[PDB]
Amino acid sequence: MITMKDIIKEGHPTLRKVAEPVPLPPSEEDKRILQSLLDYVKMSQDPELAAKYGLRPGIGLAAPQINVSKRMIAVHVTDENGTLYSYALFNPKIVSHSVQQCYLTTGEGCLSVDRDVPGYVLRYARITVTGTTLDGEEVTLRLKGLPAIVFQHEIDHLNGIMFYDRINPADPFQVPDGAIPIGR
Ligand SMILES: CCCCC[C@H](CC(=O)NO)C(=O)N[C@H](C(=O)N1CCC[C@H]1CO)C(C)C
Ligand code: NI
Ligand code: NI
Repeated sequence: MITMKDIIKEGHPTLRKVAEPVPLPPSEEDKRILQSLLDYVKMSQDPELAAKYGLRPGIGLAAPQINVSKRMIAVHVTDENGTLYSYALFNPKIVSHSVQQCYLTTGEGCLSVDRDVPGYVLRYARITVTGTTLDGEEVTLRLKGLPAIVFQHEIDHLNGIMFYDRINPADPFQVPDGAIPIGR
């Protein structure tokens, strides 16, 4: 049961480290931690539960954000067609992606970053991710759009990368030729 007081903030060294892979089959404690990421993402999205326990809504979360330097991520997001993508994975990795990029026109926010950081965060429009689930299933997920963006954001945390690292340092709102802007 993670709450905002368990979330570390930008500046904490753990957020810039490369997380350690998780030995499989997982220990009961590593399963507990991964499950806890997924439960926080789901719960943070019920505004009543968020207010009750002091959570901030997130559509994804990575172990390093609660100061656990291990390769674990959770994702719970609905795409533009109304389809839910809910996952809790050990050792996720993007094995291939599109050359074409996309980005949210609103920019991105991070639970560990307490301040408006303006600008487009460039992401691949399509990706393929492998990982192992809480029940030992090895999955290969072909994702696009917002779900693909969320996976890139959480996997980035496991490599010590923050979203603003992918914002153009010269003109944050540079419009990339051919890139898909996402935002209605
Ligand atoms: C989009 C990629 C980032 C998704 C994950 C983050 C939460 C996080 O820091 N995970 O490590 C989030 O929910 N960010 C939210 C976010 O950026 N929103 C959520 C809906 C889509 C986008 C707003 O444009 C903010 C509002 C807290
Ligand atoms: Ni590549
Ligand atoms: Ni984040």
